[PDB]
Amino acid sequence: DPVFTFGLIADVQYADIEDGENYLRTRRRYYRGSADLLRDAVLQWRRERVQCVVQLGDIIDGHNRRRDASDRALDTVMAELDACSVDVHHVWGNHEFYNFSRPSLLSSRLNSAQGSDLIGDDIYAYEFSPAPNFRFVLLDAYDLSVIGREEESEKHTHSWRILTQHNHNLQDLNLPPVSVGLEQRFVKFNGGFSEQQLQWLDAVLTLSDHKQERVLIFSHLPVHPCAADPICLAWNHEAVLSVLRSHQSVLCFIAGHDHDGGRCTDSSGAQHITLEGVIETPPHSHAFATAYLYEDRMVMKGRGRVEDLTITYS
Ligand SMILES: [Zn+2]
Ligand SMILES: [Zn+2]
Ligand SMILES: [Zn+2]
Ligand SMILES: [Zn+2]
Repeated sequence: DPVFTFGLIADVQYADIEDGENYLRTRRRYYRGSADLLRDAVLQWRRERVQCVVQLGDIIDGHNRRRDASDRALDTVMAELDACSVDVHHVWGNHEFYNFSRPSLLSSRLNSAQGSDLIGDDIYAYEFSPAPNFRFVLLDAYDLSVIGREEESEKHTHSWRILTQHNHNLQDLNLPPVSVGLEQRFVKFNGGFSEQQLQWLDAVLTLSDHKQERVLIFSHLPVHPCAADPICLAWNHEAVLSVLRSHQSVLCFIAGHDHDGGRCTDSSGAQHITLEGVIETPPHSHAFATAYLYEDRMVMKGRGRVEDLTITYS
């Protein structure tokens, strides 16, 4: 009998445009079909009587900005999610920032923050307890970024210095500085977590340790190299791992961004899960899950491209 049950989905990236491809032309992007997959996920979550949904970001594509349709695209996906009739928690990813400024995002339906939060500090991160002995933490992986901060701000300048110290492709910072190894991550479509944000995460986890809570952490960007392609990792992913490895309360770290997905268990026992992306899923397939938190284990039931997973608690 589960303590708590929630839906999970990543990288819907809806747009009312014809199918496209990724840069390397190795994956197709099913922009319109994403809304059909989202509608079906919602139907399934309704049957399951889920208590909330967490969506891992890139809910609408940056192409919407280029066709001046950002608001109508967001309306479309919000209408599908509203049909579920439960709280939806929204992680902000790179495509959110391509479409909207932070003040716009804060005033929008994508602000699910309303535990503790960092909104007053201009960081979109928050934590709450959905059920006894469990805690959810949503992180802002574009806290340090050039795409999610205002030109001339302290944080944008800091982020630009970090990015361009590692990536000399000033003419197109979406191109990685190398083709092999972890330095690929230093691209404009990624970001990192500020010292302020990490100090807060570390504090949340210390308190969770002492309360014997199990903590689930959600981020648009993955942080463990075993769980995602290096080009998809947070800029300071190792700083995050160092925090997680310090705390037995960490149950799992769940991310989107790498549409291929990935998963692994850290040497600490913490599970990293990178959800397969809806946008690169064809209509004959699927990509979403429902997670069940029991007193002794978490079971994730995946559909289509997402495989099931069970985490037995330490
Ligand atoms: Zn994406
Ligand atoms: Zn820094
Ligand atoms: Zn550096
Ligand atoms: Zn992304």
